[PDB]
Amino acid sequence: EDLRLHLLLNTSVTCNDGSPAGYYLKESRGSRRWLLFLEGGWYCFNRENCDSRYDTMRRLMSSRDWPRTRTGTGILSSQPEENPYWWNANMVFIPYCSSDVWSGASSKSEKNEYAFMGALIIQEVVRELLGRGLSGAKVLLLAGSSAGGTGVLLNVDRVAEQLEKLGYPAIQVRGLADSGWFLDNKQYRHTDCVDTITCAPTEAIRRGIRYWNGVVPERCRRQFQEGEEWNCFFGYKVYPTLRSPVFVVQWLFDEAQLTVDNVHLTGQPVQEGLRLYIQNLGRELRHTLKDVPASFAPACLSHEIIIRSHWTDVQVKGTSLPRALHCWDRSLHKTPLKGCPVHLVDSCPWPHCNPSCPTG
Ligand SMILES: *[C@@H]1O[C@H](CO)[C@@H](O)[C@H](O)[C@H]1NC(C)=O
Ligand SMILES: Cc1cc(C(=O)O)c(C)n1CC1CC1
Repeated sequence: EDLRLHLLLNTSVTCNDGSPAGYYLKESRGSRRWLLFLEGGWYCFNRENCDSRYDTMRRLMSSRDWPRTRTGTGILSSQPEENPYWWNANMVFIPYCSSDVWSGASSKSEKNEYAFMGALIIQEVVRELLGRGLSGAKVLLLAGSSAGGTGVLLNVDRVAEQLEKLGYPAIQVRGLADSGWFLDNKQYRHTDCVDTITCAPTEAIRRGIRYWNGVVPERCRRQFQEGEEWNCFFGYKVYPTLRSPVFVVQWLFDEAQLTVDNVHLTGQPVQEGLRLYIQNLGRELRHTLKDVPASFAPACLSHEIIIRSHWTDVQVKGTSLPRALHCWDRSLHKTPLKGCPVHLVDSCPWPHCNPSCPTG
């Protein structure tokens, strides 16, 4: 319990229910690296689904019940044993309380029951951190898992530009998107988009952006143009437009991807049709990562990675994620490094064909 809660001093930057948003902080004064981690936790795209999320997932919509401290785990750990990558860095955990994939900039009003301000939350956290040491940082790594991973892709360049416009050109802004690299593919079996689970990837974001007034990166916006900004929530479409360095971590068989595709791998037989579907999904994911030079994509069926305590255990081609991220750091001090790889994408075609996949 090393990270201390700070509620945002600008109380107009709010969680869904209007309570102040905020962040958890552990300073490391002998370090110029800052890690800002964006929590995940799905989203809600209408008043009905958000009302239900407020009833039984309230911490994802309100700061009123947040604990005063948080323990940093995984890449947020300060223990070298647990975090061989960035154990000495300044650590920031930003709770997800906007249900908007970190894309909203809409104040709650007489007209709107809920505020969706995820993008403004990130900007306001960054602004208040400047006075707490971030002003002297050498690297600001914006990281996130699941909806937070998509949040990284939607916000990393805005953070970069915010810091330039504020007068801090020296801070190198980078992104680490964990489990937020999704495919807008066809479902294995069609379900009507009623809720977050039974909703096709494409339909979910289309309703979402409208409901949150979601904003997306400018260059991507300008490619897909008006009405079609939902495209920018899918990594393989928004990533090529990003200016900042972004490392992508993505299971080939992400449980949340399989959920929105209406696939449930129990322990019972999988018939030819499901086998084909699952193998094609892994192949398409690989294809989208071919031109992402810094990436870690193991052939596993799993949910999320980088803040779990044993994130160090998985390897692709003999390299762990902490090592790959270290190599990525070195690559940014183009031409590949001897024995320090950064592009690590499994090629085998079925869940757990990588023996180091998390086991449960
Ligand atoms: C506080 O946040 C609100 C909400 O976006 C914004 O309109 C205002 O400019 C902010 N004030 C300061 C001083 O940053
Ligand atoms: C943007 C996002 C966050 C999550 C999540 O599980 O947090 C998922 C699945 N997406 C993709 C959306 C099309 C369905």
